[PDB]
Amino acid sequence: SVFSERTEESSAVQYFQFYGYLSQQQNMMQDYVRTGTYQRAILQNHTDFKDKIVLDVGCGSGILSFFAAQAGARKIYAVEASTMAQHAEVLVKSNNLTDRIVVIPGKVEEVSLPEQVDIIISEPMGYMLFNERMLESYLHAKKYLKPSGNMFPTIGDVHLAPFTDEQLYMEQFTKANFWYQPSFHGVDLSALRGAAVDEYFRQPVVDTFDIRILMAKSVKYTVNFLEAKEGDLHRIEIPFKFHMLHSGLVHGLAFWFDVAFIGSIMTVWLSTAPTEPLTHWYQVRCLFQSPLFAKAGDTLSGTCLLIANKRQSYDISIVAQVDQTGSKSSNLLDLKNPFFRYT
Amino acid sequence: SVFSERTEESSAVQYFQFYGYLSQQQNMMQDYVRTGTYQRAILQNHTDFKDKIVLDVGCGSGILSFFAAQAGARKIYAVEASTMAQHAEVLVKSNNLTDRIVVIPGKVEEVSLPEQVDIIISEPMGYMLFNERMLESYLHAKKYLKPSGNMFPTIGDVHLAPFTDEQLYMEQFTKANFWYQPSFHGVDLSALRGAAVDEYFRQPVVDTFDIRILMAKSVKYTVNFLEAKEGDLHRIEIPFKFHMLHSGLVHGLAFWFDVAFIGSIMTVWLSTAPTEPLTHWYQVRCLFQSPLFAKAGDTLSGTCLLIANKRQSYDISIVAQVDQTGSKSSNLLDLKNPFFRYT
Amino acid sequence: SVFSERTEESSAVQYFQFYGYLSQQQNMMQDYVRTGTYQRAILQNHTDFKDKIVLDVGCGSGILSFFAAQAGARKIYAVEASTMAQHAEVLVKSNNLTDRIVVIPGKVEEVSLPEQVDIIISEPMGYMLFNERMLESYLHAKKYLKPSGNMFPTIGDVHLAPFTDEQLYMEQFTKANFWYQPSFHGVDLSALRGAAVDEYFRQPVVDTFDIRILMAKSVKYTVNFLEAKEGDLHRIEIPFKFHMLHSGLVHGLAFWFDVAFIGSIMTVWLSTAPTEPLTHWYQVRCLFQSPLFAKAGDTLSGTCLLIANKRQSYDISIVAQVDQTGSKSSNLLDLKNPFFRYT
Amino acid sequence: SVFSERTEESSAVQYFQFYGYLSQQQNMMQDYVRTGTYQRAILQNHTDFKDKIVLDVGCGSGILSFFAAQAGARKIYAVEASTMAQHAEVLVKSNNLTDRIVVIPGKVEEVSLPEQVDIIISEPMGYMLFNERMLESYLHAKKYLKPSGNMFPTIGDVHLAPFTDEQLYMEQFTKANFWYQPSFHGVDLSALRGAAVDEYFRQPVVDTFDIRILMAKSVKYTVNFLEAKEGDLHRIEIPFKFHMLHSGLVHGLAFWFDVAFIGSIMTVWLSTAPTEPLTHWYQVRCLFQSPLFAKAGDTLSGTCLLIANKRQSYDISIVAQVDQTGSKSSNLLDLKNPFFRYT
Ligand SMILES: [N-]=[N+]=NCCCN(CC[C@H](N)C(=O)O)C[C@H]1O[C@@H](n2cnc3c(N)ncnc32)[C@H](O)[C@@H]1O
Ligand SMILES: [N-]=[N+]=NCCCN(CC[C@H](N)C(=O)O)C[C@H]1O[C@@H](n2cnc3c(N)ncnc32)[C@H](O)[C@@H]1O
Ligand SMILES: [N-]=[N+]=NCCCN(CC[C@H](N)C(=O)O)C[C@H]1O[C@@H](n2cnc3c(N)ncnc32)[C@H](O)[C@@H]1O
Ligand SMILES: [N-]=[N+]=NCCCN(CC[C@H](N)C(=O)O)C[C@H]1O[C@@H](n2cnc3c(N)ncnc32)[C@H](O)[C@@H]1O
Ligand code: NA
Repeated sequence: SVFSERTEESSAVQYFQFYGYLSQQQNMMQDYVRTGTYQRAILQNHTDFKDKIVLDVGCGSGILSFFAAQAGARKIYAVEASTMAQHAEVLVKSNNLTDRIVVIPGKVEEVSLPEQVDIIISEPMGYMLFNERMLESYLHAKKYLKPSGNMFPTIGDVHLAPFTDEQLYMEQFTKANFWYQPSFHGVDLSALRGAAVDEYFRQPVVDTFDIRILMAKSVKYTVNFLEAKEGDLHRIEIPFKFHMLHSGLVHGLAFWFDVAFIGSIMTVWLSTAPTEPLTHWYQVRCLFQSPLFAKAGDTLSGTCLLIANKRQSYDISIVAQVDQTGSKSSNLLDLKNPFFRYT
Repeated sequence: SVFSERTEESSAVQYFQFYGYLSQQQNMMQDYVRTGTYQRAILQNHTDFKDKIVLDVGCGSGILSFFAAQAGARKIYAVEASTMAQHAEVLVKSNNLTDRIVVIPGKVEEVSLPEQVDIIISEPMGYMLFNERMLESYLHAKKYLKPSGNMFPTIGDVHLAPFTDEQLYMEQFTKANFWYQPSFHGVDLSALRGAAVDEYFRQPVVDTFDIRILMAKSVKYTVNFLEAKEGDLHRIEIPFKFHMLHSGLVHGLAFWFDVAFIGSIMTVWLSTAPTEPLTHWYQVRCLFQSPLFAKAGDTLSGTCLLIANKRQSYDISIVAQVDQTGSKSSNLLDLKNPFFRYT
Repeated sequence: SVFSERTEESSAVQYFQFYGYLSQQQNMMQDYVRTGTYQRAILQNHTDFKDKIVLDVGCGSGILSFFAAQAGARKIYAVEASTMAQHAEVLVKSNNLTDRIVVIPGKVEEVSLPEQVDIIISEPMGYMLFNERMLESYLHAKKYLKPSGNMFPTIGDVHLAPFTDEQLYMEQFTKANFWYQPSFHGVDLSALRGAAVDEYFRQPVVDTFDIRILMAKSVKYTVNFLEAKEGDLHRIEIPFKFHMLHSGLVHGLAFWFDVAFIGSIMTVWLSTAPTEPLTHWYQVRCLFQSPLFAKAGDTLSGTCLLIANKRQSYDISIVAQVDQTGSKSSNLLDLKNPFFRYT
Repeated sequence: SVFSERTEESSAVQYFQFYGYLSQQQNMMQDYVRTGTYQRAILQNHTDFKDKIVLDVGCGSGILSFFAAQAGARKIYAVEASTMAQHAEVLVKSNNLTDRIVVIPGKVEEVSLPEQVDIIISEPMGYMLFNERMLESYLHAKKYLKPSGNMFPTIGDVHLAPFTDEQLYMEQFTKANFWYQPSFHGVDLSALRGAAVDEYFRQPVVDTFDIRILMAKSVKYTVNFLEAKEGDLHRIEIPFKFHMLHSGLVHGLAFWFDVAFIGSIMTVWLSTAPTEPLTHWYQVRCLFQSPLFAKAGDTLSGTCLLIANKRQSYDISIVAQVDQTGSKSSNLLDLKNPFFRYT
């Protein structure tokens, strides 16, 4: 299958074991912003669902399918690969919806659907939008979508912006300098200080922050799920040119994302921006190895390159330079192993 | 291989990826009780190491091998399966011990050692002692041990005792009660209330607690690492009979462990008991879905059964009953998925 | 008679037996807020009593009749159905008011009065205002009222507001959890877990609380005793629409009431609101079996339905929903069987 | 029926309504002394039950029947008059004992049982043992007992003892003196002070107390349930002659009771004495209207006469005199309406 070919079995087992727990589903369901915004998107666009055929990619507990049913859907195919599928089936029965919701256990890349659908719904967003690589399953599911079809969400925007945060930056060295001592219980650890530094800096930092640390207006990279193909997400190149609003040291790039549900009646937005109420996605920060000094009015230009790996994540390569000075910085990050800093 | 036959590949990959991070090594090394006690055990029994051949099973960063070198070992074979093996090599060179410490990358079940050894050292204890199933690698390594050889640690004691803690019980029930709702965003979840309770109550609670919650003197189960065989750890049956010292509700069983290093010069103990300074193992509690009432003087009897699974952990079945009343509680726990309650 | 047709004799016997005790009369008289506010209402409106004919419905000890006598009433007919009527007569004689207070033993629905009256006084309010169904006797007594006559109290307001109180909810669930035990002295009780939850949650909680647990401004339901008929109190339907001021879990609805004495000289209010000094009515809370999550700005809508029963009480049906999400809770309560939660 | 003839319906309705609540059943079941002692008496006398026919009078939840089943009874008839019978039926099914336990809804005086039984079990004791008058149903049930049959409990002992408690005695007047004021809000209440005193002294006090208030060895009145007739409980005359152990003022009589289960293997005692752990029966105290002074060694003689009434209770007539001084005191009390004073 397309899924097994892009994924190490080891990663997949862990991934679907994770989503097999009711507590994790609960975690997602109790994110009011997420769940409520999906419900609003679906219900306020009832004409996109009423008496339509629907596909729910990765239904988990099945909540989105129930929202589609509330909006009047004729038939909902709810596809789910973890054991949560058996729990979803139990809820479909106890809510008297077996004639309208059909739970299909398995991977959307491997199961068979009996008919084409009018609309696809899913919640495939991970950290930085792309983490977990579920967007590829979502786009893959388009093989079942009528030419007339719609996608909820319809588009996804990744926002990038430079930030300054001296304490976050210094924390890394404070942690790594544990290894810079000549006699830890009689052992000289210092030879591993460099490797410890590299490791800490390879971790994206998951948490939220005050918007005042942002030093320029964000740049946006848009994915149109109606047009995009799977292959488009294997290599993501995000060029950027920031016009600095404040003078100072840029310690890295902050990432967040929006998705939009573009229905017949209205467009509904779900945002994880630091200006918005907090979600279980928080925001993501990637540090530079070396901070860059920029004056207000200067331009910070470069590229963020995301390369998909078989651990259902991305290798992140960020290169930035201040155009007025030629000062340059790189970093390589592994999105699979983030540092959860939120307290 | 003996390891691959008892272990799911998915589990092993993740497992050895975890110990591949320097930050985790740092976490472990910075448990001063652990590191300091190991060093004390080794150095105060230096005559057990002087001019001897040593095997260090799962050396990680290599700290125990360095302690064995400090104690005068002639040769130390340091076996490690994760990528940490390459970092250990760097420390062996920068500490000028290439003539004494030999890092052999790989699983102890799969490598070949050039000679038999006088002593085996390792730190194979997980949560509740047995988690991670590293004790089996440790015992497996005995094929390289001379008939007169020693093992550090030499024995392990598991301690069990009944506790009362309404707040913990209620904290978990509060989480499970989510699945009781008859109309979460218009969806009836209650059909999964039973499944949710089961899941939450399958989580061992890892943290520390005040010793005043204990309702009887603890019971001891001892494993002698010098005499025990690998196969002995596939099924571990721990009988218990508590004489209740206080009247009240027993909400579950508390678990901790001691290990002893029995050297020629002296015996050194490493304890994770709640009467002792805290370690990174904390203590482990298993909750009952329904507490048992017992009066002072009553007897609380039963068995804690551990069955090894292929995810490098154990399925735990705890059965306890008040002998005078027949009030009985059975419980199932998944040691692989603990609730870390320390903040 | 109207009383016997709407009342089981079993309830009536116990009811008038209760009020036959001097200790209960004492308990009520020592509610200083009640007694003081009544005296103040009557004396500050002395012109509504001066040389008037008065009917006191359910005089008990006769205290209100004495207030009416102090205010200059020409004649007071004091109707009382319990044996307390003989004690009231003793007080009338020892206070030398035989020429102004006439005790009429019996039920107000059954006795015969020699003339029509200018004003009716009573204290017919029970828990949640309507409990004991004495308001119907009070309204029934209007058959004796001259066309322009007055009533003290004149109007009653029921106040409803949503509250959050995890502690109370978990206390009740904790009590119900007894019936969840799978081996109580060797007996499985869990088949009755559902019934136990229902029973416990059918109890209104009588007590006071901090006003900060309220999550929205209260809603008002008004009964005008001058206009209302008996039959109006057989089915009381109270619609509500709350605008949530705080985000959180709504565990139920809080109830209290105000009554107003609208006299010629001034209007005097008697309040049992939690913002006011405590009375023997306290306040009443009705728990949902499952709490509802609402965010600030959401609207919580529904109905509180009170159905009069033959046990001199009401069956309470509460249906509430968060309008933005469809999250819904229905609940049934037995006002006859309250849980008195005190010190 | 015998029950209907000795009980006014109102009392019966309230009475069986009371036991219709799971919370009340729970209250009784959670008395560990009571339930544990019954379980012990039954199980430790297993030869009295194994392969026998059993009648359980007023089974409530059915707990005693289950104990009889644990002990090996062949067939158990569980008679229960309140609605609790439907709940007992549910537990019989869910414990897979429908083949052994038959639930019979109704009063034991009114139902028809098919066969004679080898043993009758019940828990018919109320306050002062005799309150609620359920012992008469217990004795009535002997019409179904084989001539060689047994009764569990087999005997009941009521204990009487003189006490001194200045505070309690004084409390009565402190409460009654509320009425002794010439202007309670302008009303002279004093004419009712005498009636108020009389009322308070007619109430037995239910609570526990320190055994140091007891002034003599208790006197015992024994009822042998195997020999006794129903009619023996209509009028209970308890003569007493106390030998004073301490000098002081006797303010009244304290009451408690024991029951004994006399089986083939052993005799098991259940005690509600103040020297024993507290039960939900507490103890009962009845005041003298006038305290009696007694010297150590003096004799306090007289009679306690209990007269059964139609409210499923007793009128209590106590007459006492100090023989050496001729000092005499009496009181008459209504056991149906006790004053619950505990904490
Ligand atoms: N951070 N975050 N949230 C990330 C979203 C988590 N989750 C959403 C759950 C539910 N829709 C809800 O909104 O409540 C995704 C689910 O999709 C499943 N799933 C993943 N891939 C596949 C696949 N290829 N075929 C079938 N199913 C798959 C997973 O097992 C998950 O259960
Ligand atoms: N909680 N806790 N602490 C549990 C102990 C963690 N850890 C000890 C680390 C080291 N002592 C140090 O502190 O330096 C276990 C290590 O052994 C390795 N390891 C596991 N099994 C094998 C195997 N079969 N063959 C080779 N090596 C193996 C792992 O990779 C780890 O590196
Ligand atoms: N909760 N609360 N507080 C509510 C307290 C109510 N209580 C007020 C006592 C009096 N105001 C005082 O304070 O002195 C009611 C009395 O009216 C009598 N009464 C009830 N119904 C009838 C009836 N249909 N016909 C005649 N009399 C009746 C009862 O027997 C009581 O004695
Ligand atoms: N403790 N205590 N208080 C006194 C005991 C309360 N209760 C014990 C409950 C149960 N056995 C247990 O041990 O849990 C008595 C029950 O008997 C019933 N009952 C009363 N009289 C009759 C009658 N004449 N015919 C049928 N049944 C009757 C009542 O309805 C009660 O349910
Ligand atoms: Na030992």
